[PDB]
Amino acid sequence: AALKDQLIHNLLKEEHVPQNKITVVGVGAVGMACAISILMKDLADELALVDVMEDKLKGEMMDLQHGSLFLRTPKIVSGKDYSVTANSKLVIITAGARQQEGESRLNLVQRNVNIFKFIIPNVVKYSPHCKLLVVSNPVDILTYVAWKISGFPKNRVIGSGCNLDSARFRYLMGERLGVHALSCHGWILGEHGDSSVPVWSGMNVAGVSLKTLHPELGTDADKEQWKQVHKQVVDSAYEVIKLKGYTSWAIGLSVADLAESIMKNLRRVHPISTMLKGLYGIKEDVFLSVPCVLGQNGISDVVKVTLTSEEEAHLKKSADTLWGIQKELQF
Amino acid sequence: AALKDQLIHNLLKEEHVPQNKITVVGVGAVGMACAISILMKDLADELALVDVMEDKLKGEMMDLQHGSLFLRTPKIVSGKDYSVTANSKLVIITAGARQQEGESRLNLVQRNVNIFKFIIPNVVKYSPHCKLLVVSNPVDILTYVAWKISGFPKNRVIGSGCNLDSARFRYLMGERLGVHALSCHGWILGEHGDSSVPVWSGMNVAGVSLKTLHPELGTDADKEQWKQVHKQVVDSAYEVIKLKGYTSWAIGLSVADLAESIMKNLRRVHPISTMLKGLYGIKEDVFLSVPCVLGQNGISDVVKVTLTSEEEAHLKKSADTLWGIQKELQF
Amino acid sequence: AALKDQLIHNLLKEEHVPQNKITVVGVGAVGMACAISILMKDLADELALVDVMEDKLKGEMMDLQHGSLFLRTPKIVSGKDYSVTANSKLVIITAGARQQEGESRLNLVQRNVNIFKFIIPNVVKYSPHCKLLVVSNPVDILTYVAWKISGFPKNRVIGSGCNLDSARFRYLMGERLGVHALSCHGWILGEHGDSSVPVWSGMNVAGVSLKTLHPELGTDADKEQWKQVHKQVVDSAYEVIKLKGYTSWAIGLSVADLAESIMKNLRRVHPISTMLKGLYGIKEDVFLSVPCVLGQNGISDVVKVTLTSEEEAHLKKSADTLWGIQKELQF
Amino acid sequence: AALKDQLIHNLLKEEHVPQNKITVVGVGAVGMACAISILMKDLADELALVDVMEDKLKGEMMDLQHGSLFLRTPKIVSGKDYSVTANSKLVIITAGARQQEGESRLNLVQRNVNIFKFIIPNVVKYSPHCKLLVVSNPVDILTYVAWKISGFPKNRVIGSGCNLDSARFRYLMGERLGVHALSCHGWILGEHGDSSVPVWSGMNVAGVSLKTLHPELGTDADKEQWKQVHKQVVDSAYEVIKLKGYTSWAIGLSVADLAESIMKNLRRVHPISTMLKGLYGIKEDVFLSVPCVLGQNGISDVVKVTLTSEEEAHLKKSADTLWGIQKELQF
Repeated sequence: AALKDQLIHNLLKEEHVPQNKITVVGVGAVGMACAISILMKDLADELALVDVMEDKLKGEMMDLQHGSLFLRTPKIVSGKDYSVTANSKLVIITAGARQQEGESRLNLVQRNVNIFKFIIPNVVKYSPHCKLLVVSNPVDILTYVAWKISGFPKNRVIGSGCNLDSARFRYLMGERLGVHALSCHGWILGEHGDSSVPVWSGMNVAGVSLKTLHPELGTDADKEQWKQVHKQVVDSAYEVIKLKGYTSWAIGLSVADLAESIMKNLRRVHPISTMLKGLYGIKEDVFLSVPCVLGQNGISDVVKVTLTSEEEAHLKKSADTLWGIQKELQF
Repeated sequence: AALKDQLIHNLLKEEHVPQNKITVVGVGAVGMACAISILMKDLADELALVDVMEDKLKGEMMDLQHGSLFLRTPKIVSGKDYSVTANSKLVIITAGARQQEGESRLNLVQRNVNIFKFIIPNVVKYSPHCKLLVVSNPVDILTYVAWKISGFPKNRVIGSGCNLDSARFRYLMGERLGVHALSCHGWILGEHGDSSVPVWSGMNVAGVSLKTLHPELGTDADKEQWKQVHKQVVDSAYEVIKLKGYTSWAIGLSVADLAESIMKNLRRVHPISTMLKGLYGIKEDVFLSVPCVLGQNGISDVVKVTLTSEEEAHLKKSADTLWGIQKELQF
Repeated sequence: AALKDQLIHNLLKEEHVPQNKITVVGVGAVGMACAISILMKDLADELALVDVMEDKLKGEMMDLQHGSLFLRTPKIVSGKDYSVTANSKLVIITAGARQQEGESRLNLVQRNVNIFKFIIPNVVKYSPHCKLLVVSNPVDILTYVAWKISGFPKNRVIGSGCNLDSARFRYLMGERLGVHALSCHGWILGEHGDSSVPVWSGMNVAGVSLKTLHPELGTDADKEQWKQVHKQVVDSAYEVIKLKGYTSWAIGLSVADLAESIMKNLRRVHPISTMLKGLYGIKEDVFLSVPCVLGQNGISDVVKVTLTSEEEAHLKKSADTLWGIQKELQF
Repeated sequence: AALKDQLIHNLLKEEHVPQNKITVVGVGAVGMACAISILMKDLADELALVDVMEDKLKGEMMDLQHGSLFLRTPKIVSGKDYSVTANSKLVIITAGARQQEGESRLNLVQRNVNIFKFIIPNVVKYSPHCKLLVVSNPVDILTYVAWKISGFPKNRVIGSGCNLDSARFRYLMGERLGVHALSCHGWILGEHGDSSVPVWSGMNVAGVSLKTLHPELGTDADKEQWKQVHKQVVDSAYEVIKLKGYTSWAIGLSVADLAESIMKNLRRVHPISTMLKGLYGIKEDVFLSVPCVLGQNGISDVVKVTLTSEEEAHLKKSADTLWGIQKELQF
């Protein structure tokens, strides 16, 4: 009688346990940009979305599903119940608290802790073996928060950190020199924000050190003002937010690049945030960006970058500031 | 010497004539979804954005530019002046008023006609040889308006039409039958809107006609309610608008599918908006969706679908409705 | 004080188990076209090659490895010992004996059976959960042979069957009609070779049945001679071998498309060879091509195409011939 | 009442000039690896193949065409007559007699010059505005020969040079250090062959100079013997040929990466051979590999690498050797 049975003879029943699943938590502009970038790079065989507002969540799921003909990811699901996230290889956290006028730094972080106390145990319950990738800001502190609540080993808790900062730096270098960002090399490390560290000694094109060629590179009194290129990077989100209200596209592409290294076990090096105690002279439980080898087991190795005394002092001062906030948090 | 001159020896003075340029008009949610999809499919060597609000326009340009490292489109430009659009191969028009929750796309015509009076002459002035792809609603009427204003031959003026309607239909078919939309075949023709026509005789999997297998298909007297699948297609935009306020992702992917056929000269068949005088008993200059062969010179051929008496009458009345609106337009 | 230890601090020891591994058995021209096509479509995180000629095998492995910079498959391995194939999701069999001057079909099949008696138990020992895709000719008999030796359930033993035949048919359709093969639809079923069945009733563009428009379609006295298009398909490998010595590129692309459906769980429909007992009027353990739903567990469903008396009789005639040979084989 | 005319209504007569056409000259194993890699990267809207053997040419064309369903390059053509190559943007030269140990290098130059005296003028007749990419060996001499015969400006005549050599080097670096070749950086410059120059000062991971970390790098007294990695690179082609008879896959992927930079105007930096008179201390009309900015107008800029006195002297000795051969050629 039924059309499906007249057309199709079934040979095998339903044991659907996903094999290459990714979850995005939060369907704000950042989360949806991560989602569309992951879908157009064929990184997952199932995509799950979760957030607390049911109507926008279902509408975003339906909008993506209606494009299925043009994609190669056959299952897209969503819900406020974290059961929809079960058996994920990778869970990307973009949700957080909305900022309030006149609230202190410590109060903002604690409000995000209170949200993570609900999100993280739910994630761990349904995907006990996943990798966690935290994007929510302030990212170095909130990556620590996810690590603390989850109980996961440090190799499986990753912060997006300075990955986009470095991409922006390479684009701006490329604009100045007349070359693609792919062929400009340079690293921004440390705390994601106003105190990140541009490692001038490593900037190069085709292996030619820009500092040896132009020795005053990175000093304020440089007639070409290369120090203001780093200031442009730290101010980039501020300028884009003032023009269009928020940033989305670039972080979505940077996050999908990280997901590609994880899902395909590439062991590429990225400037991302990892638990740094015992390395680079740090003695507290803080997360900072260094060049990390990224693959299917998360962060397996760290590159030991040679830093000047000025550069080391910036990192150590960031570690002190982060721990000062973290030791006052209520878990 | 400058650092650039110490590092790089220039051998050639170049003139910037782009060879595969695409312009998106409008940086609303639809326009930006078209932009990110075209960028992630490597369809252009230069992308230009144009709209009337300068701050929002510059912010979106900067956000995309910040993702350059992850892309293979080396030049992204923008501006309110249409000189930034010069020498485009393809110009995609997405600006205009969008439907409220439960509003007919036909209720937008007077507002969007007035906007097209400014846009189309500016586009034609700076890219006299481009193809025009209209996405703004009502898309069938606005493609006619663009054709009249531009003076272009009809093969170069295309509406996105029912490409998305048919993609939605194939997705819903696949969900009912347990197969990917790629392997479900079926066509929605006519108005992109409430009077679209589902061609039941062409619906098939692996060449097996579903109507011959299940003769009740498409009638009210069908226990399985397949006629309601077309109603789901007609209601799709309304349901997503009710949940998130607008639609974006699916139309962006549908538009990128059309741009791929044009830029790569594929000569694939799509259900898109074209001038159908002389067809199905129509003697006025109305545009609506039929299956069209799409390539680098636009629409070169149309497939002549066999319709039932009921299907053809439904096309003819919808064409009369569109003409009733068109003949009263002032531009 | 090794350079690797000065540069990199190890944080994690790892016993690496790959998650999306593919093996190609046989590094002849067919096997290597499959390998390059799979590598350029980013379907696997590890590729293994196996063959009996040690030097040629190592040379092909090294040549592919030296392109790693341009790929996203981080590990390529090879060896005569099947331990290099352990934990594969998908194993593709292209090895076998070539047809001899003055030899029966029972004796050519037996020479290939003896090859499969060594290969298949080795594959099963190291990848007990894999799907098997047999490409070696005669493909329908050798897929039966692989199934019998492996002990696998029928859903995990797949023959490439008529998949390329149908792609060639769609290309030739497109050449005659002036449209891309993507927009021409048609199915070749049954036994891969001179006795395959072109299903004239399912051929269409945009859902328009060519048979209804052109009732002579599929008859000998057809002024347009469409039956000769099927004859061109069955002769194609023959014509290419006479021109260049062998065929490879098209089959490599066809096999990678099947691998994509499996690895991404797409549930697309393909005309491939499956154990057909109990369906289409067949009563014995034979494999023939029908439209099959293909995903991460292999063939889960079969489409039941409505066939004419003549069409059904062709399939029954093929099953009788195949079973007659199979019962004479020495396992 | 032909089927095509009942099915399709023509609206536009054919006048077709392709917009992104590529020609490959030579359908040996190298030429065909370039062809399949270019096809699987969607770089062209038309691909032409040309060579002197008509049967093999037609067989390779047919094999590729039969895979059209799986590709997005809609037109593939071939012939011995160079009219089939008309209006190419990029023409890739792979034909010639192959380098063989024991066969005089000076005699091979003479044999391949005469082949180019036939090929180059035929290419330029039909594509007067193309870029030339020379892959045939000896590559630095034959790029000069193509430049003299065509009369093209030097930016439009490019040799594949040391591009693959450097890719091989990065793979071998990655195997030693435990990271992907993408994250290992290093440059092989100069004359392609036994006298190429590995630039130890530019080798780095994440901007960390290996030479500063390990000052004996590249010296005979290096306990890890990294000089033997450069020897591995120069010997790689010969070792692969000894194992499987020829080399093809890696060069195909390397050539397709250069083709991507040209067709998409990327302005990425590659170590490829360019006319370097006036730079690096060279005064004669010679081509050697240096880091070159590559885009839609060929090579527009050159990076000036800081070299040691010994490295600088090696490049001069290579230039003297090349001009000694070139000074006796007649065009």
